[PDB]
Amino acid sequence: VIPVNEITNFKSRAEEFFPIEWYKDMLHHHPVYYHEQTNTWNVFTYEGVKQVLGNYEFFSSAGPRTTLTNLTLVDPPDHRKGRSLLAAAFTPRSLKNWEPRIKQIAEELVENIQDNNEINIVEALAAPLPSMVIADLFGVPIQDRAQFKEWVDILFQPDIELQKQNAAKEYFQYLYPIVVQKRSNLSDDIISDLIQAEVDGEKFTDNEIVQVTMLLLGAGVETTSHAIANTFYSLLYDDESLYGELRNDLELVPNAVEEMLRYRFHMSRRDRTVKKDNNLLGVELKEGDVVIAWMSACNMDHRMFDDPFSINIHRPNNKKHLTFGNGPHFCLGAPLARLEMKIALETFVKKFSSIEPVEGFELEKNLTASATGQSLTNLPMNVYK
Amino acid sequence: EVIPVNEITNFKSRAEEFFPIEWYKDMLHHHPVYYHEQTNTWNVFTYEGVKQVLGNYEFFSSAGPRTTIFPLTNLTLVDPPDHRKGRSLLAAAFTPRSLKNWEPRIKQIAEELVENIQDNNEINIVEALAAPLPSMVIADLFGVPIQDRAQFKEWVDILFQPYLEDIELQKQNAAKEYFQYLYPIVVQKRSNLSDDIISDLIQAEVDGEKFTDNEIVQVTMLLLGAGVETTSHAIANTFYSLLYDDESLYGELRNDLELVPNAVEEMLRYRFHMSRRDRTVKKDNNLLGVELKEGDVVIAWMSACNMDHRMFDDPFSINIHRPNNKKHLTFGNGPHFCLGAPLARLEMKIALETFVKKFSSIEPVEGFELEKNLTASATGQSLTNLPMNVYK
Ligand code: HEM
Ligand code: HEM
Repeated sequence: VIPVNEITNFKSRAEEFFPIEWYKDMLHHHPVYYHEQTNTWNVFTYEGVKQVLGNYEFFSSAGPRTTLTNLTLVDPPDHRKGRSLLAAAFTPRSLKNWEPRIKQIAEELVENIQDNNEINIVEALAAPLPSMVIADLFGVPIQDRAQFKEWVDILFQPDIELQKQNAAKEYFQYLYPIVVQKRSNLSDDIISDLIQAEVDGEKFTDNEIVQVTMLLLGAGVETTSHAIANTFYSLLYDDESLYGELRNDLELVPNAVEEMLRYRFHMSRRDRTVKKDNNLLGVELKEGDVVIAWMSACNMDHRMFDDPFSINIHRPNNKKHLTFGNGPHFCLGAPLARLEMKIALETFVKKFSSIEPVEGFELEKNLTASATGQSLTNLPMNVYK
Repeated sequence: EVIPVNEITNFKSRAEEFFPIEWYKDMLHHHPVYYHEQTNTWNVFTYEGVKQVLGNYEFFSSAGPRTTIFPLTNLTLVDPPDHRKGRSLLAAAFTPRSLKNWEPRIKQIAEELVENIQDNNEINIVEALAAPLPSMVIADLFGVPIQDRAQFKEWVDILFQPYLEDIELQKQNAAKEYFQYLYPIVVQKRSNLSDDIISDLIQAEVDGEKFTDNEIVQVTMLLLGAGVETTSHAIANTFYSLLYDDESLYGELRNDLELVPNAVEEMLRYRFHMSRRDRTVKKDNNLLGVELKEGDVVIAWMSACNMDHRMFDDPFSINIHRPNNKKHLTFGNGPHFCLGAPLARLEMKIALETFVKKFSSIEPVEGFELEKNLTASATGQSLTNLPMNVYK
């Protein structure tokens, strides 16, 4: 495993939460940057990251160093089978029917919020929504969602390591009978979709489906909670006028969501192992070289995004950011995350006329380590009707 | 505002700086264009990149507040919109005619030095040939009277030959004595045009303008600083390579004397370290693969780009038969290309031919330590002495 912390070498939690100064330095002085201590190549330009992520002919996901069942360590010469099987659960049809179910879960969370005093938007919406939503789309029976939610909070929400292997044991032992039941009772959920999915005649087995669900929870529960929490932090400490714009016209939420993914999702970075000699990045890369594509950095590249260090929900090409990746490994749950963010934002802005930060908030005292870097543990705010 | 290049390299021994082959490898492979935060400089190591920086005057200027060194008279800090006048005036002294007439005069000086070397006994080719030859040669082409060359040689040894505090006052006294001595000579030569560099600088005219007596003396001081020490360095490194690199090279040169030009050109590619010139960015561009803004300083490492496998096949090995050895960038590129390049090539060839023609073989000395015989210089580290045994 690659210790990415040595490449950045931050000396504070708040800097890692929004590494805007490091992004500037690396975009300006080290577009392609070899790090001697980790033996890794680091790319920050939009064109460079797009090459690394998309061009599978030269950059492989299968590699010793990392930062039909596991489609994240496989390349297109075999990736299509696992990709197509998993894509059958995320068709435009399923996404269309998930809007009222996700919208309904968000109503309970927003209707529960009353002002009176300061609220914690992380515990009240940012953290519970992805967990409650993914339990719904999995088809977990309603009477077990509490226990399911508890496992997900231990696994993917920030001795601790022994508590996690007991959660993994309980998860696999509980969900395997569920997958067996659903094969004889096809409902309208993801597990039922993974069962009947067929590619090249092959299908998933019961044991393979349980692993796949564990891959989806790890891929779109914490990252979605992070994006929702950062969206509210930006609505509080970045552009003050943005909230009033969203409430004047609710139709601007999709643009606001897409701009939060470009500007306020840190940090985004995936590795690729070089499979063929080339100088496609401006340096001579040999086979076996590890290249880290920094996407949260390339979303600030002025060669692609005009005025990149400012928030602008009217920038016409905000959707071409690389927070969801590029190429064959493009995020399969990207439309779901976009729907979750829009619904959580729409339902919130429709209720409250204005929001205001809290007096004594210190960013450094409310951050914890996470997969992307640093995540808000809580986010106090005052809300008004 | 001079740039301390030592912080970019940050060597931990003199021997590494004398032949930084491992550092070149890392930078060619991992940092082709390398921004250094402590000096705020861009560093280029690729052959194609260095050729852009050195040659493309439209974007890279020699006139710049920051320089890596320390009108019509100093043509090295000026750009083509004005560089042409000083260049042409100085070029009138280095025509193909003068170079042809300098061969017998340089050949005679090398004979004086080689017959003096004497047969058996270990010799120091730095004291015996590498150091004295460029000083004696440049005095001849300057037209310095024969009875005054001894004092002239001493001034050059203090100013441009490496070796507590007395040095800085000893050097400013040498420059003072130099300018006071040479000004009457230039006045005399205006009425006695001979066949030397000072006579050519007198009769030189560009755009109708000419040099004045005070301006010509400045120019001669620029030539001594530009082609006396660097040439001594190249000759000394050639003999070090003949001793510790390719053992078979000396016997090959003696079988066929016509290979000396190839040997000379390969020593300039392989064993001249370190070469580096600065350029200040005059226009926003991405011609090197990075976003360069106006006012940025770019250092073109030429001794490094001579090891670029994209241009020279098998670049880390000595090969005097490589067909493109002459495309190295040790003499620069573009409008500021070294004006004394044919002279330096002639001096190296003549010093090498005259030596191998006399001695059948050379052998290094038992207890030579490279680290104990190096001193600081303009290019990095220079040999103070180099013992060798000569035979036949
Ligand atoms: C803010 C939310 C999200 C972000 C930033 C995000 C980010 C990413 C990125 C960058 C990739 C590509 C990795 C690479 O190219 O190597 C990816 C892949 C993937 N994502 Fe997401 N994701 C999010 C939400 C979700 C959700 C809600 C799901 C729901 C299932 C999901 C499931 C997946 C899967 C299965 C893959 C692997 C697809 C493949 O490798 O072919 N993600 N994600
Ligand atoms: C091994 C021998 C030599 C080497 C490596 C060498 C190297 C160089 C280089 C690289 C430049 C260009 C620097 C730039 O682009 O800014 C230069 C310029 C110059 N050199 Fe040499 N040189 C050598 C010998 C000589 C000799 C023997 C003379 C005799 C007068 C000489 C006189 C000059 C002059 C006048 C310039 C100015 C050219 C201009 O600015 O247009 N050099 N030298």
